[PDB]
Amino acid sequence: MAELTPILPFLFLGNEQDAQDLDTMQRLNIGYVINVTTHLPLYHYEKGLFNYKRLPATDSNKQNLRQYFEEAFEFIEEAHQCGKGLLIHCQAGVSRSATIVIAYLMKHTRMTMTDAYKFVKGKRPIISPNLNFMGQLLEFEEDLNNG
Repeated sequence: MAELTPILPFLFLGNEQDAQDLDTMQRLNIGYVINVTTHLPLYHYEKGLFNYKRLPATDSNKQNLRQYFEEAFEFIEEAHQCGKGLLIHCQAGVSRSATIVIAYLMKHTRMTMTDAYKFVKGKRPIISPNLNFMGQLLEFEEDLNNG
């Protein structure tokens, strides 16, 4: 039931239902979609209305998400740089996609992991990245701090 979450004016975090909301996506000037699942379709792909990126990840305790961080940020920045918005989602918008957004905030808005997490959780109370992903965020925080 959770509603689509505006994170930044050009970045929205949501779930599978939001990714199917064509009218809302266009109203929000979204021109890019990141689907963080291996199995969901890229909804509305055949319309050629958006640029898509799939990060084929599972929500398992062994899934490496860090490997997709750079690609996701580049795509968010591409949308950002051309005045467009980006919708990132997974199934529930709870673990996979939430992790990528928190990571983006850590690198591009220089927030500590805790502040980025609280920032996203404050806007989207249902987020709860799994512990494997939390460990990856901590490792990413250390890497950012060490340049």
